[PDB]
Amino acid sequence: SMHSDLTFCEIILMEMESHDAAWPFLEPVNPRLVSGYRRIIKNPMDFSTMRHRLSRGGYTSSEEFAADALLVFDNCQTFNEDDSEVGKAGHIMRRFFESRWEEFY
Ligand SMILES: CC(=O)c1c(C)[nH]c(-c2csc(N3CCNCC3)n2)c1C1CCCC1
Ligand SMILES: CC(=O)c1c(C)[nH]c(-c2csc(N3CCNCC3)n2)c1C1CCCC1
Repeated sequence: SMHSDLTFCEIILMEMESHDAAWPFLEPVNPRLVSGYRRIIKNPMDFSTMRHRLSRGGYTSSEEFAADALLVFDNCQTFNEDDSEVGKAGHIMRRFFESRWEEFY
């Protein structure tokens, strides 16, 4: 299970999931809603997957957690146009994450 030293990451993830721009990223990108995603995106990532990995002890370090968060946003800017709703959401959430992270780093 998660080590207590990573509780600040747990909270950051919780706060990201509650964000108004979080809706595209709560669950894995859904093939029922869009085609060709995993054709392009080699390592999908989403907040639910991160939440379970963190809670079960699958992140040894905060940097691995941060790498998966940045992966959510990097995938988003890879697949989506910047002026699409999901693309704009990704830019918002990246700013939110980096501002939360810099309180600690
Ligand atoms: C391709 C992509 O990068 C997406 C991300 C990170 N997210 C969502 C997305 C859009 S709508 C939504 N959801 C609300 C309903 N319940 C399931 C989740 N996710 C997408 C696409 C799926 C449809 C078109 C955009
Ligand atoms: C329900 C669903 O599977 C969706 C798909 C295929 N696409 C969008 C989608 C793309 S953009 C957008 N919104 C802009 C206008 N009003 C607020 C929400 N919803 C959704 C929902 C997720 C919550 C909102 C609808």
